[PDB]
Amino acid sequence: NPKWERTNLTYRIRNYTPQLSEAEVERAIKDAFELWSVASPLIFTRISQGEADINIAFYQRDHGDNSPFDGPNGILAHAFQPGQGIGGDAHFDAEETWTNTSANYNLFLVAAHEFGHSLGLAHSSDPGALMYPNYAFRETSNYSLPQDDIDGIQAIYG
Ligand SMILES: CC(C)C[C@H](C(=O)NO)C(=O)N[C@@H](CC(=O)O)C(=O)NCc1ccccc1
Ligand SMILES: [Ca+2]
Ligand SMILES: [Ca+2]
Ligand SMILES: [Zn+2]
Ligand SMILES: [Zn+2]
Repeated sequence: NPKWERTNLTYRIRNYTPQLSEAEVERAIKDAFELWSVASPLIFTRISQGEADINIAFYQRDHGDNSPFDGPNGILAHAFQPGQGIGGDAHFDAEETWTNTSANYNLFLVAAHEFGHSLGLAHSSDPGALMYPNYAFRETSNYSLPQDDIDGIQAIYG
């Protein structure tokens, strides 16, 4: 079971999507990390350049990691489990319609999901869990981590 042996982790948004403003992209990512932060001992710090533990980027089709995106819809994003280098990093399919709304696909929800993987969780079979394999929109204002996911991170760290 890979896990980070450190609690203050850094992240870097290497690039953006034109769909949303840069403040909106940064807010989606910030709040997505807060979710896990309030149920665990992890603290996330944003760096603007440099080698962060978790890199966040928007890429298209082939992007040098042997797991290419597939265009609009289908696979939305992917993350790597805790570890060195590529470990912990998260990529979003630049070919998607990324939103701030109920319209497909909400960057905050997808981000929150990916970060679970970046922290070491696997997919849940509970349809109400964030770590459930398929995307579903849920209200995001005042969003809080479903109980199955809390169980999940707590079982890893504490
Ligand atoms: C390539 C594998 C790793 C699948 C990938 C994934 O789980 N990202 O971690 C993914 O793109 N899953 C899609 C599945 C789909 O087409 O619906 C998804 O919606 N991921 C994001 C998601 C899942 C559950 C809740 C919120 C967001
Ligand atoms: Ca896709
Ligand atoms: Ca990394
Ligand atoms: Zn990738
Ligand atoms: Zn997933």
